[PDB]
Amino acid sequence: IVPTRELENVFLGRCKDYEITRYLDILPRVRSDCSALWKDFFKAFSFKNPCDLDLGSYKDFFTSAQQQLPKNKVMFWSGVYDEAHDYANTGRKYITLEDTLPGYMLNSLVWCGQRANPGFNEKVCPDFKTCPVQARESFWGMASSSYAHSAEGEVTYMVDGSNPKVPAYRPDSFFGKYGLPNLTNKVTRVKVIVLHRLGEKIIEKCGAGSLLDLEKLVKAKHFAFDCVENPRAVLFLLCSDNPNARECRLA
Amino acid sequence: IVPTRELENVFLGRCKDYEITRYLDILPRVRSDCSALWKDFFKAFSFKNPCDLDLGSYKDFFTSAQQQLPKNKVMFWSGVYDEAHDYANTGRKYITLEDTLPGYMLNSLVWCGQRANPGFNEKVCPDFKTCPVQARESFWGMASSSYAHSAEGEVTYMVDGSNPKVPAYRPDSFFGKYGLPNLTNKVTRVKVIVLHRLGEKIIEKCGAGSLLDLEKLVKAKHFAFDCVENPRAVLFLLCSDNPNARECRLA
Ligand SMILES: NC(=O)c1ccc[n+]([C@@H]2O[C@H](COP(=O)([O-])OP(=O)(O)OC[C@H]3O[C@@H](n4cnc5c(N)ncnc54)[C@H](O)[C@@H]3O)[C@@H](O)[C@H]2O)c1
Repeated sequence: IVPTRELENVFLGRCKDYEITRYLDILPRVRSDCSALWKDFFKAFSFKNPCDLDLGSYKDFFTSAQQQLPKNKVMFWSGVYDEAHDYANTGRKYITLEDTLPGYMLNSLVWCGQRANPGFNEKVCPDFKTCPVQARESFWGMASSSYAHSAEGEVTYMVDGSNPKVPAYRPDSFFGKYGLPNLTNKVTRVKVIVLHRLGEKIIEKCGAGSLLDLEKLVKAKHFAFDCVENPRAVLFLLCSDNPNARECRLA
Repeated sequence: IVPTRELENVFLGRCKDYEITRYLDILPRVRSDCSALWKDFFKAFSFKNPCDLDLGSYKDFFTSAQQQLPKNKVMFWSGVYDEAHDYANTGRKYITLEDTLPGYMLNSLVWCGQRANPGFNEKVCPDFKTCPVQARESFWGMASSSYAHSAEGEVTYMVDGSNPKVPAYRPDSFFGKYGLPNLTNKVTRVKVIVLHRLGEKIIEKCGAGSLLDLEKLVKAKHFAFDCVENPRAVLFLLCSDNPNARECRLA
């Protein structure tokens, strides 16, 4: 894959933008300045082969970068990037990882280490399905752990209930592996929202299949659990993009 | 009013973020680099009293910053910021001024010139109600004109149809003064979307009142014209935030 151009300039430009202007009434500022944060991010992978990473690599960066998160507002998602972010509505209804400082700075970017100066590969990065599991998941897995550990009160999890190749919930997704196990006693409830894509076969249902496995897990942690398929608020967002869909007919 | 801190760093940070990562398949890049744009911008207002700006002050800045705009996707909005940006969908369905480079860079920011070094005031700015209209409007007014001038094909205009105190179309709004007067013959049609807020009394309707004045003005510019109230796709977006409103009942 093609690495992000001007990585340091982009990281630093997003960081300063976020610091001064973004999520001011939703998330707290971090103590560390943008240059300290860059130093922690870069040392996680620089001057190393591109797959020489593990879950501990970005430890200092995520420590510096972590924010206290709004109680009852944390959301996770798997398989539903646009619908989850459209619904969270840039922190107004829920926070996603990608609205927090480390998530916002690195969202959509591509980078990797190399041993030779300048310590990072400006030409090519591995498909990363290519590196071993602990390396491929080093950055977003630590991102997910740290974010989960900071969640408080009700947490929401949006999943795709219409994908015949990928269960709504799986033990090895970033949420499965780094989210749920890292929810603490500050969390009171996991609220699942199952998306049923308009015009598509329903594959997964609350109370059955992988959602029942998730339910059992949630309860084993002593959180409450609820699950809803296409709640009206989410259904109308879907309809907005597909207003003639059968599901959208009004009275 | 307190000005944005670290204005230069914010502007440049936003400009680098946008250049490398934002609207990449939706809007073109600008030839000027971020440093050159900052110089143009700073030059427009600095070492002048804030009440001495006019519609020419940022002319050179907008000249450098102006992107060619995708045919048929240009949208104007009045009194409906959140609804218009949610519907426009960060450039995917429509472009707004706030998705373009200069609008993105200065959106929400607050700044002012001053006569002493360093030529701008980093700590306090005058409420703009104290200055002449042409100075209050010098930046966003030139922004809207430049943006209007670049529009081609069908343009869309989203208006509030449910304010008893503020007509859907006013000659003295930004669209009235800087948007419509500045549409060229590359524009073929103005399409009006009238927003009726859920649970509010309907004030304005297509073909009547200020909307008929606007219809007549558009036609006298030889643009085609159409007008809709709460088109399904827009209504569904409203409904997502108020699913239990009467207007949102499903079949
Ligand atoms: N913003 C990001 O780039 C990003 C990346 C990973 C994880 N996360 C966080 O963790 C959760 C999403 O991750 P998840 O695994 O639960 O859901 P998911 O399966 O939707 O994965 C999210 C990202 O990981 C990649 N991915 C997913 N399946 C893949 C596959 N089998 N092969 C190769 N790449 C694949 C995709 O690029 C996708 O953008 C969210 O809460 C999110 O905040 C975010």
